[PDB]
Amino acid sequence: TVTYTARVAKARFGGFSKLLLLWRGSIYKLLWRELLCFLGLFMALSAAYRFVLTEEQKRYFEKLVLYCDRYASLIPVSFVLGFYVTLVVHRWWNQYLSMPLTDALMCVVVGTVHGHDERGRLYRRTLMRYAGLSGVLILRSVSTAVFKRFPTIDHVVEAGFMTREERKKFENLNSSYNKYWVPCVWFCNLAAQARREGRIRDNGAFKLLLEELNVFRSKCGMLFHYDWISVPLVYTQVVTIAVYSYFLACLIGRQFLDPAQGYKDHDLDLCVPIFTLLQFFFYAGWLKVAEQLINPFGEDDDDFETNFLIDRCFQVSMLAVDEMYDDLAMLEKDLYWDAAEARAPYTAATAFLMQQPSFQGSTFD
Amino acid sequence: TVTYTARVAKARFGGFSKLLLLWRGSIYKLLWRELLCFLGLFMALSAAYRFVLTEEQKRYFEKLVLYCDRYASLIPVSFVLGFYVTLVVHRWWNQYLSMPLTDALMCVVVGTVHGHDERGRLYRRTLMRYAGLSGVLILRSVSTAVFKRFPTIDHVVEAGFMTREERKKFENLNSSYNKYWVPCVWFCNLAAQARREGRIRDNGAFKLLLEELNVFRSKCGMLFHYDWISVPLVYTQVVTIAVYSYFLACLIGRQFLDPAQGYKDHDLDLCVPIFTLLQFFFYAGWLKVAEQLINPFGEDDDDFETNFLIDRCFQVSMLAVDEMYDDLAMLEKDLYWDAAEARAPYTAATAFLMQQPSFQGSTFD
Amino acid sequence: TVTYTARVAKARFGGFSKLLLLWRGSIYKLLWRELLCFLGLFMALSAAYRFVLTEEQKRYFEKLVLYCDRYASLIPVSFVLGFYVTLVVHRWWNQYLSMPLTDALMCVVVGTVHGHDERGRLYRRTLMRYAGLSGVLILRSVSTAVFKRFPTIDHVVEAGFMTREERKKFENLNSSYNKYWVPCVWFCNLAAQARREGRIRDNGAFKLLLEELNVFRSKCGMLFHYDWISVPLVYTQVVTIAVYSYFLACLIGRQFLDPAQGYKDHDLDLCVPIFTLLQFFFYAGWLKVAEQLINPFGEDDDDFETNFLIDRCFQVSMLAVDEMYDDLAMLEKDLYWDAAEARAPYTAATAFLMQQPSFQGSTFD
Amino acid sequence: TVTYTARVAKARFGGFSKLLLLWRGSIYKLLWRELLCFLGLFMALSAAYRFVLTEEQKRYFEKLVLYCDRYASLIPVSFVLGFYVTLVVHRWWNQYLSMPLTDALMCVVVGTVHGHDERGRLYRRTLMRYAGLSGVLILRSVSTAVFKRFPTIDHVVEAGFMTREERKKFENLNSSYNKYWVPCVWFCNLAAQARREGRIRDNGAFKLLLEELNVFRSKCGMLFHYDWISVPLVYTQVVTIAVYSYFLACLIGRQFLDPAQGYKDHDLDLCVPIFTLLQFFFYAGWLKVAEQLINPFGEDDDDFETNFLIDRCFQVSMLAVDEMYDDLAMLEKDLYWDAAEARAPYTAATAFLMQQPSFQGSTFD
Amino acid sequence: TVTYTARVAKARFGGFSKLLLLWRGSIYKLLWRELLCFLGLFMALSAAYRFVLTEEQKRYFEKLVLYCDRYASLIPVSFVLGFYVTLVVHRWWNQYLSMPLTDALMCVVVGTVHGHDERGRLYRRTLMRYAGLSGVLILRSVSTAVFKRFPTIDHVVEAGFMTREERKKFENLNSSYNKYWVPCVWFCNLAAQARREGRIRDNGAFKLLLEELNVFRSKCGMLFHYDWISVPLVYTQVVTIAVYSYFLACLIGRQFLDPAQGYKDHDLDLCVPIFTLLQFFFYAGWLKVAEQLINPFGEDDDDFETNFLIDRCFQVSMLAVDEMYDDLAMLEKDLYWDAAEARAPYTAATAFLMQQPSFQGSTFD
Ligand SMILES: [Cl-]
Repeated sequence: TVTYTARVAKARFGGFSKLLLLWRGSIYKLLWRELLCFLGLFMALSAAYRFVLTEEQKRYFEKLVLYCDRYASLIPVSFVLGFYVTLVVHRWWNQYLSMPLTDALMCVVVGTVHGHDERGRLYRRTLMRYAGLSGVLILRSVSTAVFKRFPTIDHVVEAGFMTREERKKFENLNSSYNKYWVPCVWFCNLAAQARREGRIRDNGAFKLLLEELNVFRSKCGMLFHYDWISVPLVYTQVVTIAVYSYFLACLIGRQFLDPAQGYKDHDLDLCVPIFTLLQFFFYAGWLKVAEQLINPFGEDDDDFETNFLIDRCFQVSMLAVDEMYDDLAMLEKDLYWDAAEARAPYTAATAFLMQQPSFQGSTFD
Repeated sequence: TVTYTARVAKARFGGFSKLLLLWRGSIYKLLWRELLCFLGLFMALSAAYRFVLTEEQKRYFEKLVLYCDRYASLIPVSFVLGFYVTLVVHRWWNQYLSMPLTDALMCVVVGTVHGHDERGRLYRRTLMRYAGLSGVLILRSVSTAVFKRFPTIDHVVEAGFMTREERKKFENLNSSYNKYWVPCVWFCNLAAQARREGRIRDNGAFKLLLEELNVFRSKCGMLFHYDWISVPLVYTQVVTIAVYSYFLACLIGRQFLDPAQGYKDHDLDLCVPIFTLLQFFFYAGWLKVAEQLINPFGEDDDDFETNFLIDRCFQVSMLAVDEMYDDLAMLEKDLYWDAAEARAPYTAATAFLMQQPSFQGSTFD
Repeated sequence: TVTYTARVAKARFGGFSKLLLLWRGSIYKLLWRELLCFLGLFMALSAAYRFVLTEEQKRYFEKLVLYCDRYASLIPVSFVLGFYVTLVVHRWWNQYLSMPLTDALMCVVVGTVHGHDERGRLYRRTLMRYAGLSGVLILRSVSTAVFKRFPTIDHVVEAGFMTREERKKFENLNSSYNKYWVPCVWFCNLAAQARREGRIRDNGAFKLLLEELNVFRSKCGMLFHYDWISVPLVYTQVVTIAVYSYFLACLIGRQFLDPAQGYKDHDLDLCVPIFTLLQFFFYAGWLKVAEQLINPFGEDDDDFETNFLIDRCFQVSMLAVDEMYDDLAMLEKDLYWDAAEARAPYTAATAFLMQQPSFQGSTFD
Repeated sequence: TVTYTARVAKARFGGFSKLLLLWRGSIYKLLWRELLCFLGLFMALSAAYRFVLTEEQKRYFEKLVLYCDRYASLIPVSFVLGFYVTLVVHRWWNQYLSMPLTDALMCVVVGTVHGHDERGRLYRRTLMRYAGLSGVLILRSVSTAVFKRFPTIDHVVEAGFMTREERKKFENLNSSYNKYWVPCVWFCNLAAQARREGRIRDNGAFKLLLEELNVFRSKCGMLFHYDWISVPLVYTQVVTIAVYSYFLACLIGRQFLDPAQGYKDHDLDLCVPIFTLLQFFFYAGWLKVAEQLINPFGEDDDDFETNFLIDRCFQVSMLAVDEMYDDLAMLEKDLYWDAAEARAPYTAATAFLMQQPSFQGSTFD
Repeated sequence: TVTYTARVAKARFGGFSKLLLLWRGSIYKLLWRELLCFLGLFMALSAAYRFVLTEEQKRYFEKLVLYCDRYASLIPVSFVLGFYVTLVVHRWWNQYLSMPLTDALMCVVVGTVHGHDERGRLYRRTLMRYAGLSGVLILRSVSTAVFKRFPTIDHVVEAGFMTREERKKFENLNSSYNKYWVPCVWFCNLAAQARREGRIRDNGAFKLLLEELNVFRSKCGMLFHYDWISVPLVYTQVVTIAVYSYFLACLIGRQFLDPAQGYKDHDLDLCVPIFTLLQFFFYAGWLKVAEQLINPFGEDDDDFETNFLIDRCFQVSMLAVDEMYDDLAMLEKDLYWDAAEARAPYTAATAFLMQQPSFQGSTFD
């Protein structure tokens, strides 16, 4: 993920123009190889028209250039690109929200599974580790970044996500399908055991764990839906054909013709097609937005940081259910306990800006 | 389903252009018959203008060609196609999410229905089989792929989805409407029995089963909504009329006229309409995106694998509620039980890439 | 509802072109009266220019035709139509999903209200009849198809939806507003009675009934929201003005002028405006998509089958809570009870097509 | 609200053209003042060119007219208007759904708060009155229609929404923010009291009241979100600048030039710009769709009937929880109690239309 | 936030034109520096063509101007801007709804945590303060307005959001990730303590607190998702390149050429490009809509008032759970207790407008 949120906090004079100076996660990185190949074909096709062609063939070349320039219909592609890109951005934001996060699970686990003894801590840690084990097992199937970190199940055991004994019970399961769902069934059996043993003091507390685990498992099942069912291949090929056929019309249709011929609209030579190379940055770059977001789980710079999230989830969920289990500060009276209004102060950079009138509704003038 | 997710994990130089080399699930498979019929009508209409017509009729043919070329309004159709296609892709992704999956049901069933004896395993397996029976019964009504596998109810009994005794109770039900809902009522009676017999130890556990069964049944009821109510026929006919009337204007409006006539914009012969056949790949291919997704339950290559899902659901749901019922590994201390931070390692292909600074928020520079 | 789902299960050579041969629920049925009035005004305006006008008035008529042809701006309307139509299709699919269905209610009622005696069957049937009574009472207010079947409340009593005694309690309620909500309050009093009498054995079972009844009532309340608040009238008048003002520009701007005048672009006579009548099928037909879906509850062929749904709901909900109450087949061992994998067979038309490799994720090459 | 739902139930020959005859809630009411000002500036600018200008100044005026006619780019604005209008219609439909309705609350209150005595009726009525008090207090802040009915809190006490004693407790609350949330806290204290006193017989019944009250309060909190955060002002000013700068190009760019000058495209005089005034109805009317829906809570004809809803909610919620508390008709056997199929009849206008085949799925030919 | 909701309550003659007179939160504030730089480059490029260039170089300059005017393709950018802006407005409205609000939490806390003694008030106030502590801790990471008010954790302790003892337990937590989640774990331990001590009298009351806390925490977790994952940088650079390359074509392509040259479309001088500067207000202003909403948490005038919300939330949540705990007015009979219809009156400005017929449905003529 390339975060530039702090760069556009204000809307100043260099608002969005300053981000064109950025290289990491940018369009120039994604386009410069196709950009030199587009210009290299243009300069070769121009240099042929200046030296190697004859006077008969040049007049034939001139009529071909005016033919292709008519079929450079840039208007239509700007709809197929926009609808398709919006479809790709919609699946990409929804792939991010289906990332297996255990924050909802850990707040239930610390509040409902009980016990300061060695069995109380083991119930809670194993419950959070089973959630995180499924999260590794769904991310190693959809993320090549996660998969290069856990290429085998032995790596998952080495990482401590699975124990050697659990792997014996894992690999002796007879199923030909992906078994990321297996620690979720292990989760429901550990929660059913602790309810029977009274570590879960309540039946409603037990229902909450199974409610929030299925939310977790449906997020893992949603990442399998996106990985299996991509944007349909025909709609990807239809969008790519229209963009690349528009730049075949520009490769011929924008060639600089001989001024001594007196052609309409064709009498000026820039020797470099500046506005065609800028239109190339537009349309090939607009399509490269979809090529970058269609598989957001790789190793490139703007991709999701799945491995960092896995570390953040295992660290926080152990910390919350072991070190933070029933470790509260003593109940003290707050600083506005005996106050009419509870009003926290402002700093000197925020006092002189926030004397504004409080909104009460639009009918109170 | 044609999965090409692994082909676009990186955004390299051959980003989307490599998918134009793909044949299975592609646009060339969907279009090549209409493409040769479009070119065959163009070559016949051109060859008439070169040999069989007279000099009087050719001048009449020339004015007809410039007439039709004015009415080739490609701009407008690129809106009717985009809005209609987005409408078809929206119904198609939502048809996929309404697929009857039993993963939420099996995690509740293994955690709440109890008993290692022969009656405990029968309660749980019959509960998951009733869910899967409705799933076969809704998919044989909407999927010709599923229906060719289960053409009769005898096939469903042969497949073991229904028992002979249940079919007696099934076929003696007096109803003229589709009875896919029937094992869901059978489900609520089996769950009410096991709550009365104490296999379901809790009232909140009983409510969770009925909560998650109605989620399952509403997904089956959603697949009946899409099968009954398609994209409206008038809006399908309006989109198809505009695309096919645009290519009647191209069939005449793009004919290669006699250069010795000196017509404006009509003096060059390619003998094959290259940019009109590429525009045909655009607009007939953009419409063929909607024709492929309007009924995603058939046997074609990019359709949903409904039969594979039925096998995956019956196998996993038996495995989870029979072999995995109360079969836990022993509670062991984890590898980070006595660690301050729980930090799993990286492989050598992921260590040198993930030394990046951790995000703390955009206000912490 | 005109269902053509089975016609487009494959994407073959006659993909969408075969639906242009369809008459019921089609665009030709919705347009042919306006189409002959458009052509009849064109043929009258042409025949005036050929016989009744003089040579002075024809030259004045010619300049008016080139004036209107400039203002035939077909591009802009293709946005106002697409956004407005998408807005109408969005409300129309959401009007369908708010149809009062009792499937969620009947699965709770058979699982929670108990008793094989005469009082047990009466509790359950009256609970499902009160849900269906509200459903008739909301559909007779929004559907002229349902209203022509139940023009009075006497018809609802005759249909058995309301008893004569309930109508006494119904019509003596002092309220000036629509009372479709009244059997929902009758529902919550019947469920509160059976919980007090112990027919509902559980407090969590009681909460589930009131949870799923408010879902039902909110769907009935959603159909009152759409019936009261249509697409806003100004946005309907703005879209209709733009389409009809475009075809006033075509009625004059596409007239066939005298070839002996030598006008640019105006020298060819087809005597029938083929591409203008096809553009009329486009734009008047695209607007007729919205006119057909703006009130989907009538009697026309593509409208929702509300009356059929009412019969389907009353039949299934009586069958589920009376004949299917606690009528289970005996718990038998299934055909894969002693199997490692539970694998149902394929037919001969599905065996040779589904030997495909199972998807495990996109990172497992 | 101007309801025209009954006018478009069929799609007949005068489908949408009949709504152009409508005046109340229409575009002609919203535009006719700006329309005469547009035409009055056009007729003044034309009459200057015919009489007061000289022959030198007219030739200067002619070149200015052809300059502005080039910059009348109607295409681009039709995107800024469509996206912005769709954004305004999306917020407007969601402002309607956040209207404080008590139907979900009253069905829970009649089913869970108990008691036929004077204290039982007071618990239930005060619970529904506290919900309705917040609904008045949120609507008087966002609706000038509601605010002109309740300009002070004394008016709310006079209306009986608040008692004099509650207003003492209301106005002695020390808070500078809008206190519409205050009867919702009063609600949770009344429900907690009746659970302690046993009027609420169940803990699950108590949780349902607090569940459905927060749904009610979040709808009131959503109406404060829309009232505070409108469509952003810069995006409103960008859309308005583009529409009004297009009609400055039409005010000059469509002037009728002297025919004796022989200008291209400028030789015909209609003395009234018919197609420019129709384009004005298009673009100023399309923008007036957003100006009418951006604040839907006023007193104009197509605005929401908030005051009528407040009366409908207070009347129905008293009727349901006082007159309809435990007032059921006796449990009778229904008319299809001893029937195999329960089939209600059709009237003569619905019998001959609904002999259609029942849908069983698209795979059953 | 610049609220102009009260200015557009009616749709009068100065409907949206009056908002072009507004300065605070407007487009003129966001654009006037780029607008003078665009005009300053235009006036310098014009003044070079009038004085410093020679007659040879001016003829070369003239052909460059007609070259760039062809590539001023304003149509295509109006799609890339609309789709991208709609994407930015969609994330911006969803960033607002994820603001940490404690209204749902405080209604549960006052209804479920019990006790008038000093320990009862401390349980409730500390529960609402822990929710508000996370809300400060998530807003200081994403809002530079909130962060300038709380630059350190000492400021949070000084503000009374954290106690000195809690900060000891806060800063000794071993985690490298942002710890805004920490008082949510503190919340679940305080609620689990009060359930064990019987201040929470019910198990269902305990489940409701943990249900509504995870809703609160997921809103805080959603604000971290938007802050980390912005609009992708390539799609921001593609939109900015297209807008700025269009105005490089206008900077040259709209220059006023010498009239004595007789160029087509280039013979008129306004000495100020009025319609190009208005198109600049359109396209640079349409892009400045996205630059203002892409980071809505700053200090600019139309940004969200996060600091005001923090004060509003801490004040209301203390008031509701301390001063308003079990402080009800006595149960009185209401003003319509003995009335058939409960009908509140109208004022004189609302009586003469609301005699309209009550809607009963669209089928009741
Ligand atoms: Cl619950």
